[PDB]
This record gives sequence, C-alpha cells and structure tokens, in this order.
Amino acid sequence: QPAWQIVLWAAAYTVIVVTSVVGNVVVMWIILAHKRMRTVTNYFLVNAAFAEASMAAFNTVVNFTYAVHNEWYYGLFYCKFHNFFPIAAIFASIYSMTAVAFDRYMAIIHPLQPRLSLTATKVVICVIWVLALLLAFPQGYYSTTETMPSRVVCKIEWPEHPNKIYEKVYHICVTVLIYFLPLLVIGYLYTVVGITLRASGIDCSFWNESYLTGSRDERKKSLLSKFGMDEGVTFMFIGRFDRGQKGVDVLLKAIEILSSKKEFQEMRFIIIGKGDPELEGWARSLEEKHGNVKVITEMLSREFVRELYGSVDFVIIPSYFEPFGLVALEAMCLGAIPIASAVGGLRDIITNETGILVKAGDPGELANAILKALELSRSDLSKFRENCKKRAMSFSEQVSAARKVVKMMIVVVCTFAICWLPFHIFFLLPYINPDLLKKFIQQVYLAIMWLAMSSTMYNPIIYCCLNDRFRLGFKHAFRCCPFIS
Ligand SMILES: Cc1ccccc1-c1cc(N2CCN(C)CC2)ncc1N(C)C(=O)C(C)(C)c1cc(C(F)(F)F)cc(C(F)(F)F)c1
Repeated sequence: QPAWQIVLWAAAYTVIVVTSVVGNVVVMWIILAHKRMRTVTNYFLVNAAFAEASMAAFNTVVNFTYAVHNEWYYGLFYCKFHNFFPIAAIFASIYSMTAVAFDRYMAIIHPLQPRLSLTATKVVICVIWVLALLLAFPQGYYSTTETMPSRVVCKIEWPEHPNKIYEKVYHICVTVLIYFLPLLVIGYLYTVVGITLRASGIDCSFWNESYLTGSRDERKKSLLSKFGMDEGVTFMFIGRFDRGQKGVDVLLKAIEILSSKKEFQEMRFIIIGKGDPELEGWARSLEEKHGNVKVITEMLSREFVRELYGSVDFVIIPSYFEPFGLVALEAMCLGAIPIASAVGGLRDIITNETGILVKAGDPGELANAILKALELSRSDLSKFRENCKKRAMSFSEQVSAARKVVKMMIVVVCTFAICWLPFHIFFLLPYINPDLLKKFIQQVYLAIMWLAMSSTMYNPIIYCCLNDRFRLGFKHAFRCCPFIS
C-alpha cells in the first residue's frame, strides 16, 4: 500500500481524535458547568461523552498504527488496555443512552411512576461502569505480548479449549450486549414514545380560533339556521358509527333518555359520521322524530369541521377506546368545551376545569353530563372556553418539545447503529463464511474501523444541530472565533 494512502488514513483518524475530544469535552463543560443543565438525562449524556472521548483519546492512534504496521511496540499494559477499554467504553456509552431512553419512556408512558433522582442516576452510572469493566475484564486478563514466532504481537491468549469455544461465546455475548440487545430495547422504547407523541400532535396553524370570524354566538346562530334549527345549547359528535369503539350508540341511548325530559327542548344535536347501518338508521329515525337533532353522513372538509368546533357549545366524545384523543385537542383549541369518556388520552388531556368527563359505556351518566352542560350554559362560559384553549395549547407545547428531544436521541441511536454495523459484520463474517482472501481487506478494514471509531465524534455535533441549549453552549465555548457574537 502506497505511503500517500497511509498519510491520508492517518489524517482521517486524526480528525476523529481531535473532533471527538474537543466536542465531548465541550459537551461535558456545557452540562457540568451550567446548573440548569444538570438533569438525569444530561448526566447520562455526560457519562457517554466521557466514555467516547476517552476511547478516542486513548485507543484510536494505536489501533490505526497497529492496523497499518502489524508489530506491537507499545508494551504489555497498553496491550491489555488496547483489548480491554473499547468494550468497557462502548458498553458504558450505549447503556447510558439506554438509560436516557428508559427515562423518557417513563416520563411519557407512565408519568405517575417515580423516576430516578440525580443521586440515583449517579449510582446507576457507577453500576454501568462496574458491569462494563467486568465484561471487558477477560480480554484484558488474557491479552499478552509475544513473538509469533519471531515478531512481537499483542494477542488475546484464551485458555486452549474445544476449538476456541470460550472466545466464540465471549465474542457473541459481547456483540449482543453492546449492539443487538441495547438497540432492540432502545428501538422498542422510542417506537412507543415516538408514536405516542406524534399521535398526540395537532397542527395549531390550522386548528386555531383566530381563523374564525365574528362572535361565537353569531356563528352558532348562523350554523343552526343553516341546519334549520332554532337557537339553543348545541352538542356535536363526530366519529365512526360502530359498537364498542367510538360510542355513538351510547350517545343515541343518551338522546333517547333525554328526549322525555323538558330540558330536551333547549338542546340541539349534530351527529356526524357513518358506519354500521343499524346505527345510521337509528340516528336518522332520531333525526326525523325530533326537530332539534341533525345527522350528517356525508364526508366534511376539515374547514367545515373547524367551523363547527368554533360554533357549537360542546363536543361529545363517548369513546370506549381512545388512546390519544387528538379530537379533544381539536375541539378545545376552537373553544368547544369537551364532554368525553374518561379513557386513555381523553382522561389525560381533559381536566375538571377544562371539560366534563364520564364513565365509558354508560348512557345515563352521559345524559346527566349533558344536563350538567345545559345548567352551565345558563351562565357565561367564556372562562371555561379560555381554560379549554389554554390547556390544549400548553399540552401541545409540551408534545412538540418532547418530540424534538426524542428526535435528537433517535438520531443518536441510529448513528451508533450505522457506525457499528459494518464492524460487527466484519468480525462475525468468519463464522458465517470464513473467507477474509485479501481482496483489498486491509483497505476495507481501515474503512470499517474508521467508521466505528468515528462514532465517538458525532454526538456533540448532533446536540449542536438539534438542541438550542447545546448550540448556545457551543457558541459560548467558541465565542473567540469570528462567527459568534
Ligand atoms: C471481542 C469482540 C467484541 C465485539 C466485537 C468484536 C470483537 C472481536 C472478535 C475477534 N474474534 C472472533 C471473530 N474471528 C475473527 C476470530 C477472532 N477478534 C477481535 C475482536 N476485536 C475487534 C476486539 O477484541 C477489540 C480490539 C478489543 C475491540 C473491540 C471493540 C468493540 F467494542 F466493538 F467490542 C471496538 C474496538 C475498536 F473500536 F477500538 F477498534 C476494538
């Protein structure tokens, strides 16, 4: 191999070393030196930054030179460290990222359950390092320098056994512990969290009362006149007509219960949806029997639905099953006060001060909640509507912020997975097809090892790109340079 290629490879590995050391040291300064940054998540990130900066500072140069010149000149202790540290460092790093993913999963999926205190996170960090050092110990213990037979090499001398079963089992278990298992765990955690956050998202640039015109009373009166009705307290339902799911059968039973009451004269109902023909026929018979009931089975534009949310008094959401409840957020953003089953995301979003909640599947409690809404309508409802809108906005703000942090950690984990896949494939291939034929293998090995080692420099760059606080910290760290002011 020509020397100019060696100089280029040496420059590339040097870029890894300097980028990883500078970026991870600045990350540790950004977290440790600023009291607002001292959180559970940032403590695990500091631990990962320490492990990655250490592996880059203390392994990369000799890994390169030994790959290029296959004689070991660096002593016995460094031979042990060379085979010991990378395993412990990658273990500590990836399990710190796994702890971060678990902390986010707990905060979003089980908010009531206690999470780690800061001292508990320091204990977990020490435990992670103890397990990492114990896992890496055998490689350190069996490493030795020896002529093979005439020139010195650093080699792991495993106890001779049944066709090297001990090294094979150890290599497989390490590859599982530092790659496949943590990736599967983090992938489960962030799949559940990312789906939950995206399904709890709403477009506030559309579902927004600012795009309606006039007073709410003029809008409601114009809407009821468009449906041919006299003014009254207006309840709206929108959803599929089915049994055991979206609850239109519960609402129809509740309307039948209310129809004998005198208060029924003051109510108006708009039932929007399609589905089970029996439920459609039941709704149409209620629509013909009663002049204060209207049914819409045709599909509606989201603009017309936004107009409805901004005009009706209440939106009834009698779901048996509602994991995320974006429909509650749409109603509350437009000032419609929700009347909903206390299940799932509805129970999470709506509060006593921002809506009326009922037991799912109970037409009588839904009818009583509708009568309660009618009692409330005699008074001004402006404050109630303001509370609904404020709750929907603040819930949406938290969702977007969590989505940004989760997107950053997903980019972190995907980058780790990409950087280490070729490395583990290169070392697992002999078991599958033992033909590592040169075929430019040293160039392939230098490239694969460069990608693997470069994994240690990306996280500070990812933090600077995808997190405002880390970008501000990097600006503060590099203020001297003629860019930042
Ligand atoms: C034991 C092991 C675990 C995981 C992946 C590969 C192996 C492995 C297996 C075999 N075997 C089995 C297959 N067959 C070829 C016979 C010999 N030989 C050499 C291996 N390696 C590369 C190492 O031990 C050392 C130098 C300690 C190392 C590990 C990592 C790690 F963190 F990824 F683990 C990262 C780095 C660094 F990035 F710094 F370069 C260096």
